[PDB]
Amino acid sequence: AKYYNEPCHTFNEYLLIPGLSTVDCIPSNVNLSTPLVKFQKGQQSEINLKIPLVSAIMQSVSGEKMAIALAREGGISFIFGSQSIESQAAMVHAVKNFKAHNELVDSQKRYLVGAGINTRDFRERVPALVEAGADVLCIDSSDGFSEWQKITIGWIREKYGDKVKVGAGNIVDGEGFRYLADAGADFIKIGIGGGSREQKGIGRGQATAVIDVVAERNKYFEETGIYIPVCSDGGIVYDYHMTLALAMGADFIMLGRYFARFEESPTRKVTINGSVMKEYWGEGSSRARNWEGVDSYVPYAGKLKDNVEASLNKVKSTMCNCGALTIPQLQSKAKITLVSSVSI
Amino acid sequence: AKYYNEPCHTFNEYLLIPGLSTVDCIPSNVNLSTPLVKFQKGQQSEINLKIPLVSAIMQSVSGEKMAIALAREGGISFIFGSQSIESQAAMVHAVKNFKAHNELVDSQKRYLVGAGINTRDFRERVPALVEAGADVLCIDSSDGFSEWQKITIGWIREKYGDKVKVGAGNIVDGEGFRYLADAGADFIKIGIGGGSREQKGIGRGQATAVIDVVAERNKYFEETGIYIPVCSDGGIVYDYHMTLALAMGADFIMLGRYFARFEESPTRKVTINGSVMKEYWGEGSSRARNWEGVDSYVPYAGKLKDNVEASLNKVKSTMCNCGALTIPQLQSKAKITLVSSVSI
Amino acid sequence: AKYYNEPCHTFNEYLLIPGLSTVDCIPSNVNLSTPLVKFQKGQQSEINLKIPLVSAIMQSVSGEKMAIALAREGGISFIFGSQSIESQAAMVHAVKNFKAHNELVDSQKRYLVGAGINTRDFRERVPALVEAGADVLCIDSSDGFSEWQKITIGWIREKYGDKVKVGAGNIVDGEGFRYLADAGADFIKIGIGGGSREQKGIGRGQATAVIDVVAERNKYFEETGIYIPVCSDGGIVYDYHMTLALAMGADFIMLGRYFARFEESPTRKVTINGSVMKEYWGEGSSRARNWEGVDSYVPYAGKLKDNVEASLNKVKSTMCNCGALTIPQLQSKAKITLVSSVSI
Amino acid sequence: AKYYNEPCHTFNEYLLIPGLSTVDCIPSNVNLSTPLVKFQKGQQSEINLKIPLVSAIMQSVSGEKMAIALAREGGISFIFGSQSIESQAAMVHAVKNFKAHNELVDSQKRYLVGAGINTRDFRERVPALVEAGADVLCIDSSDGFSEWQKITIGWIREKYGDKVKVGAGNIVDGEGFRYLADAGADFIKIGIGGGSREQKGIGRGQATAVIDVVAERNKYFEETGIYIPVCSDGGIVYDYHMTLALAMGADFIMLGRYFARFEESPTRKVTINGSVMKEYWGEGSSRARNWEGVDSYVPYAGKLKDNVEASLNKVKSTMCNCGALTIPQLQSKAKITLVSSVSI
Ligand SMILES: NC(=O)c1ccc[n+]([C@@H]2O[C@H](COP(=O)([O-])OP(=O)(O)OC[C@@H]3O[C@H](n4cnc5c(N)ncnc54)[C@H](O)[C@@H]3O)[C@@H](O)[C@H]2O)c1
Ligand SMILES: NC(=O)c1ccc[n+]([C@@H]2O[C@H](COP(=O)([O-])OP(=O)(O)OC[C@@H]3O[C@H](n4cnc5c(N)ncnc54)[C@H](O)[C@@H]3O)[C@@H](O)[C@H]2O)c1
Ligand SMILES: NC(=O)c1ccc[n+]([C@@H]2O[C@H](COP(=O)([O-])OP(=O)(O)OC[C@@H]3O[C@H](n4cnc5c(N)ncnc54)[C@H](O)[C@@H]3O)[C@@H](O)[C@H]2O)c1
Ligand SMILES: NC(=O)c1ccc[n+]([C@@H]2O[C@H](COP(=O)([O-])OP(=O)(O)OC[C@@H]3O[C@H](n4cnc5c(N)ncnc54)[C@H](O)[C@@H]3O)[C@@H](O)[C@H]2O)c1
Ligand SMILES: O=c1[nH]c(=O)c2[nH+]cn([C@@H]3O[C@H](COP(=O)(O)O)[C@@H](O)[C@H]3O)c2[nH]1
Ligand SMILES: O=c1[nH]c(=O)c2[nH+]cn([C@@H]3O[C@H](COP(=O)(O)O)[C@@H](O)[C@H]3O)c2[nH]1
Ligand SMILES: O=c1[nH]c(=O)c2[nH+]cn([C@@H]3O[C@H](COP(=O)(O)O)[C@@H](O)[C@H]3O)c2[nH]1
Ligand SMILES: O=c1[nH]c(=O)c2[nH+]cn([C@@H]3O[C@H](COP(=O)(O)O)[C@@H](O)[C@H]3O)c2[nH]1
Ligand SMILES: [K+]
Ligand SMILES: [K+]
Ligand SMILES: [K+]
Ligand SMILES: [K+]
Repeated sequence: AKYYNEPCHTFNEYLLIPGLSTVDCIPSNVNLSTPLVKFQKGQQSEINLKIPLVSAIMQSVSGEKMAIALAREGGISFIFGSQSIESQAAMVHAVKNFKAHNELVDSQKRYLVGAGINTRDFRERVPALVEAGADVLCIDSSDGFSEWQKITIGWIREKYGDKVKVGAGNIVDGEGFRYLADAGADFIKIGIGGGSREQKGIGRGQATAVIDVVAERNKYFEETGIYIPVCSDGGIVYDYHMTLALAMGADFIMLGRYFARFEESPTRKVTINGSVMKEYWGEGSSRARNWEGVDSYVPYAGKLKDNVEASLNKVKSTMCNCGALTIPQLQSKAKITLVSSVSI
Repeated sequence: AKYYNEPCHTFNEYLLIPGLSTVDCIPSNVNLSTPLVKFQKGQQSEINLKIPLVSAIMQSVSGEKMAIALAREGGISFIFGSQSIESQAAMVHAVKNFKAHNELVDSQKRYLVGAGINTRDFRERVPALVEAGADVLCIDSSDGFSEWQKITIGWIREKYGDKVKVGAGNIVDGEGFRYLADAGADFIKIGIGGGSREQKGIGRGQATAVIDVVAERNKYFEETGIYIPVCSDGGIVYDYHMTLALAMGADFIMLGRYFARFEESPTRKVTINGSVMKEYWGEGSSRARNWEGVDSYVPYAGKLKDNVEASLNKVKSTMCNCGALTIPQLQSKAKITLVSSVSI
Repeated sequence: AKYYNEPCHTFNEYLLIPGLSTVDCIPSNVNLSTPLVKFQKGQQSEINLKIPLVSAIMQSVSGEKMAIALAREGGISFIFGSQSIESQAAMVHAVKNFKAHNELVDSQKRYLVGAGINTRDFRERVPALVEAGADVLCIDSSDGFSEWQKITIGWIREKYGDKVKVGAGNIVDGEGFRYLADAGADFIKIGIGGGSREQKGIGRGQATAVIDVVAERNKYFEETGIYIPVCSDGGIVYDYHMTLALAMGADFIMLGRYFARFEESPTRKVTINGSVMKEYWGEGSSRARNWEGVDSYVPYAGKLKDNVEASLNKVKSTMCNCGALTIPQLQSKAKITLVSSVSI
Repeated sequence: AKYYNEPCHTFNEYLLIPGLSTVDCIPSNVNLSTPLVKFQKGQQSEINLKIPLVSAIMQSVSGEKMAIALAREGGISFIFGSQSIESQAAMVHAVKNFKAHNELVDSQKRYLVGAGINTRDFRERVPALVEAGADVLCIDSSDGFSEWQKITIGWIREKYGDKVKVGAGNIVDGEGFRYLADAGADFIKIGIGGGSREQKGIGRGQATAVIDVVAERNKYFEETGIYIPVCSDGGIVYDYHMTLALAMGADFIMLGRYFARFEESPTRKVTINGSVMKEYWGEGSSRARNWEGVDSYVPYAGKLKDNVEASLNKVKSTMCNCGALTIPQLQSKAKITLVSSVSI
């Protein structure tokens, strides 16, 4: 077997050491724009998020209202694919035709929206999603280091060329990244065993996963001239974990629990002895996938807007402490230290 | 004294990083066959388990019903030797004559069964066990790095040559493995201070023990052409620990607590305030060895079959995530990372 | 991004290994004097504390009574600047005119006192503080690696030259130290995420911060001939942490919680079911800064004098165990070992 | 300051890996004899304990009955010196004249006994102790790396030459050992911050302390031909810690809590709601030193004999697992591994 020189680590094991903060770095001047899909050196991504946050491909988080609410703030949602092709396409269509400063929209001023797909019924689901107006797709899987994903991306390329964007994942190392990059993925999702590994035994600390995949992505860019955006998926407990994920190289972040707490999540608001909660279950739980996970409750946080703006104001503030006015500048200037077990 | 460069680790400190999963790796195509006794390069083992699980040499787990139930699933039990020679031989005989797709049987279609022996009364116990039809024997001891075991194996060779198979142990390092290999053991058992060390002070994290013994076993194979199967004994808390043990090099796994929970274990089923439990005590407890351990209760799990098949389906699934269709392929392709203290 | 070879550590992870204790090292012969402001090689600091303790720039700790009580023992307080320029100046004036063996005083026998300033209204606050008689100033900020601080120090130099002393901070690495040193700081404060980091994600274990800044300060001294005193600010839970901070290179220590417990702190004494407590809130809490922190209670300790003398007697005693009669000798002879996670 | 490459560790962080156990290593054949005082290469120590255990120099453990009871088993007690010279001498005399297979006695068949002394009134205490018949003395101090101890040993040599044996300590590193060795100590005691460091901040994990001091002691032996026995003092929680301490190089072990639990300890037996306890307080507690420590209760264990024999049977058993029939052989053959934080 193959072993590693160092153990893997989670976001909770890191802290950022401040860099020079210039008089021009104030939160309001921080640009949180970020590329969503791959492009060649020298060019810009065809799709850029206004904020580096995307909602998880889950029944309990990415519904119509979520997609609309997040797009309004500059991010994008990936309508869950764990439902009929007709239902998902309908949700996508509803978001695209809803309108009939930081909002994420297309050339027709319609909100952007994503849609998750699986490596099984894509020959029928994809066309339906494209026709419905889906701006981007993403293969939804825990272990994306699979030939099934290569086959799915290949089919999409054969039928649509590079006109249909498709993210792939999840992977946690350079080999997995490399495989999906060569297969043609527009963006690669990072993360196995991090979300809200102690059942199947597969996974890797999210921080180590991001750091290693990013190094491979950069190596890949230097070899091919192709920059593939990567997504840190899961493992984000606190707002500062967002800044860490971005500083370590992730272009954007996918979150489930974070968004499930909002009024716009498609789950029922339930009051548990004085506390308003919201339902939240994984796609691997028996409660789903029947149209690897648990079924629980998250504290109600109110509307997405206020929470997202508060979280991002914190990120912007921290970025200025690190002397960065943009995500790429943060990824370049960030000083990241591991913290001792005892300190935690 | 002799010290080591790194501290030892337990199974709980590791995770598997996925490898390429091909379209042909589906759980139903995973072969869990594994060698039980030593053979030379180029040949096959005279005895191959259908599944890599064997029940512990304990009064509270390996009785007749257990031996039969496990053999039916492809594994083998080692009837405890902590009883009279006549009683143990009778149990062995009963299993061999019980019948008067994955079942483990001999050329006469009789279920395979093992029997534990000690380094004291073997001159009388062994012949009785051989006559009773025992398919394989195993010296039952915590510290197998002993001249007493060399003497026992030597006596068996002198009287039966290589016609009677005998496992030895336990050891936790290359030196101990080497000593039992040269003594003639057919398979070497790994593990001291792991089962369900804080009393005598001897032992080693199971993971480190397996990894180090396996490296020595491989070195030994390259030097002599003799492949000696090794058994990871104890320290398995969760199903994924099985996959880890196998990925690290163990050919098969010995378990006590895991099997004690089943209806077929020879212990009394007791109800403790709404919970059906089963008795489970170590061979080192005063409750035994009078014909180093504790006496407790384990939650009732039902019949062996359903539990074993569920556990192995998980192992098979994980093996496919690692791109392996067989145990040897898993041992070759597995990517194993240590996890930080804080992550746990 | 930039990463580090080792994780950071806190004071709790260290212990001092005794050195040779000579017959002349008795507690009463230990000199705790220490430089407060920078000087060139070969000279003495214009301001030397009698004891290496200074009270934090906080509303809940450094008021008039505190400043007087601490100065009487040989230390100095930094009257909080989170109040009107007129109020702070009045407090400073009151301390300077209060008197109208180890007391810290000026040539006119008046108690020494410090005052915190911010990088915003200093053009008006500073002159008022100088006129009021403030002996030293200190820019109060969490992230002192800022151009705003360079600008503030520069303004002070342009108007007062080196006649007005001003400390700066906080920083946690060599780069931050270097930046404030070149900007002209008279002393640099160390510490971010240590006080009584899990919200913004910035910081560093106090021990690592002190050790690294001190090495840079020493390197800086060798290159320029300028010795800049450094202050370990926050992260001191137990008395022995003081000895550690000093042994690691800090010239003096800034504390908040420690002094807030005293009768002389400006907070209300409140009895909570049999226990007399005192209020203590951070400057980052909403409870302040409205003229990043929590609002709590600390156990009443009585008058500053008895507590400070008890704490320092312990430090002196430990210094003798290390064979040191002075802080510089301690910094030179101290043997400091990290302790394992498990030992704690 | 001086730092170290690795953090220090405690006994709880180690385990012994078995070595070859020969047919001749049975517990009853294990020799636990060990040297108490220094000798030159090629010779034997003038005083050899029958068992490697000595009771602590404490008011709550080493009284007359303890000294007699331990000597009967082969060990020796050090009558506490924290009492009047007349009282201590009387206790020593009482043990020497008490009798007016493994017992530790002199040429006149009288039980051996030790006595603690301080670096203050030794000019009067020592002569009284020698006249009373004390077989060995030991300077009782937490930080023995002191000129006061050198002065005390020097005075003893000047007046008695090498006819009066005196142990010194405590130290935790090679430098401290070296200093007391050159000063003339007959045996050096190891241990600061281990007994039943979080107050003064000085100390070192007991295991690291023993390992480092032993390496220096061996280096010293090779340079001078003088073998100085070392004593692991404190930090022993479980019986197996004894085996570890000996395996790491300690010739003998000093214990307080362990012996305080016995009927023969000089403390009052008190019943606390169904549990018979015994008082146990440190020499640094206010409860003493008035003729750094806590005052507590330890569970009653009964008479010393049965407990000591049970503890040593375990040590002997473990020694055989390591292939050792004697302590020196154990120190030579022991395989000691550090254990991960998580494993504990
Ligand atoms: N990130 C994690 O750690 C994690 C863990 C568990 C579950 N999940 C989530 O649960 C949901 C399902 O994930 P998943 O990976 O278990 O589902 P998946 O569809 O990606 O799983 C594919 C695996 O390959 C098999 N297979 C056999 N033939 C196949 C074919 N023709 N095409 C594709 N696969 C074939 C099975 O489908 C098996 O599920 C997702 O939302 C995923 O994110 C995530
Ligand atoms: N794996 C562990 O960590 C662990 C720990 C404690 C107990 N156990 C279990 O307890 C049971 C007993 O194990 P054990 O090792 O204590 O028993 P064992 O029979 O292997 O022990 C042999 C040891 O050598 C001695 N000895 C002296 N003469 C001997 C002779 N002629 N032949 C053999 N030994 C001689 C004693 O028997 C002593 O018990 C086993 O089932 C074992 O698995 C396991
Ligand atoms: N040490 C720590 O870890 C920590 C953490 C949080 C808060 N605090 C305390 O809270 C109090 C406030 O600290 P702070 O650093 O948040 O306040 P600060 O005044 O030092 O913060 C300056 C930051 O730059 C911005 N800025 C924009 N224009 C500016 C200008 N012209 N001049 C200066 N800054 C400008 C904002 O003021 C922003 O607060 C202090 O007492 C500080 O010690 C300490
Ligand atoms: N091992 C530990 O970690 C630890 C910690 C605290 C206390 N203790 C115990 O408490 C008891 C007292 O230990 P201690 O070291 O505090 O006492 P000690 O007598 O060894 O201490 C000597 C120190 O030097 C000073 N000194 C000044 N003049 C002196 C002189 N002329 N001679 C000697 N010392 C002079 C003081 O006495 C001061 O106590 C002992 O039993 C000791 O084992 C042990
Ligand atoms: O172990 C898992 N069991 C599940 O049932 C499950 N469902 C989703 N996911 C994955 O978790 C991400 C969301 O994580 P957070 O809630 O931590 O943001 C998601 O974006 C997915 O990557 C699962 N992981
Ligand atoms: O410390 C011990 N004290 C005992 O009394 C004892 N009895 C058995 N064994 C050993 O433990 C293995 C079973 O472990 P699990 O329950 O963890 O599967 C078994 O297979 C044995 O190796 C003991 N170990
Ligand atoms: O995280 C923080 N939030 C706050 O609100 C805050 N207020 C003060 N400080 C800083 O803490 C130091 C005092 O710490 P102690 O109480 O630990 O001595 C002080 O000297 C400051 O450096 C803060 N840090
Ligand atoms: O920190 C301490 N405060 C005290 O008051 C104290 N009194 C004794 N000792 C030392 O501890 C040893 C006994 O330890 P155990 O109870 O762990 O065997 C003893 O042998 C001494 O080395 C003290 N250490
Ligand atoms: K900064
Ligand atoms: K895979
Ligand atoms: K000393
Ligand atoms: K052995």
